[PDB]
Amino acid sequence: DATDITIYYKTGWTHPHIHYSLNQGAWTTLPGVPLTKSEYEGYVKVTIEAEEGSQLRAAFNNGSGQWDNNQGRDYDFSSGVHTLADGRILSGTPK
Ligand SMILES: OC[C@H]1O[C@H](O[C@H]2[C@H](O)[C@@H](O)[C@@H](O[C@H]3[C@H](O)[C@@H](O)[C@@H](O[C@H]4[C@H](O)[C@@H](O)[C@@H](O)O[C@@H]4CO)O[C@@H]3CO)O[C@@H]2CO)[C@H](O)[C@@H](O)[C@@H]1O
Ligand SMILES: OC[C@H]1O[C@H](O[C@H]2[C@H](O)[C@@H](O)[C@@H](O[C@H]3[C@H](O)[C@@H](O)[C@@H](O[C@H]4[C@H](O)[C@@H](O)[C@@H](O)O[C@@H]4CO)O[C@@H]3CO)O[C@@H]2CO)[C@H](O)[C@@H](O)[C@@H]1O
Ligand SMILES: OC[C@H]1O[C@H](O[C@H]2[C@H](O)[C@@H](O)[C@@H](O[C@H]3[C@H](O)[C@@H](O)[C@@H](O)O[C@@H]3CO)O[C@@H]2CO)[C@H](O)[C@@H](O)[C@@H]1O
Repeated sequence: DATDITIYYKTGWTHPHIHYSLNQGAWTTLPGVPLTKSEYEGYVKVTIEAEEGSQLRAAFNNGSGQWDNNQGRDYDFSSGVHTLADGRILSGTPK
């Protein structure tokens, strides 16, 4: 069973960050943790260390105060691998 929370994110932002609360804990210090270039063009990625059965709530930003926050609701990610593209989350890698 999956542990870490791994996220692929479709963006053209050069300095994308993920700001998050893991398992309802503290929010990261703004602007959060950078995502890194992925193996897929147009996607960056990050793996957030977590235990089995974890979930985090997240808002993305461009490292200079522009946001992607799911209509103000934030995005929910669970343990395992998911891809966020254009506001929609699916399991696994870029389609
Ligand atoms: O590469 C082809 C495309 O390149 C350009 O798109 C870029 C944008 O310039 C970037 O700003 C960024 O897009 C941001 C977007 O600016 C931001 O609002 C946000 O959009 C989300 C939205 O929050 C969400 O609720 C849902 O509607 O999906 C949106 C994305 O569709 O997040 C974006 C991602 O960080 O990155 C895109 C490339 O991914 C150019 O403008 C496009 O016309 C061109 O096709
Ligand atoms: O604490 C000792 C440090 O003092 C000096 O750093 C100062 C800067 O000179 C100030 O400008 C400011 O820095 C801001 C910065 O202006 C701002 O752009 C932002 O930078 C972020 C960025 O948004 C984010 O996307 C990511 O890239 O990280 C960047 C760095 O965090 O935020 C800065 C504050 O975090 O304040 C700092 C001190 O806090 C001196 O230059 C440093 O060498 C020294 O360590
Ligand atoms: O809700 C309106 C509120 O928005 C602004 O507050 C933001 C902070 O300025 C910002 O730092 C961030 O706070 C988080 C910290 O970064 C993190 O270290 C930690 O302590 O969790 C914080 C959130 O719980 O986000 C808040 C909320 O957007 C603005 O400054 C406020 O005046 C305003 O009331």
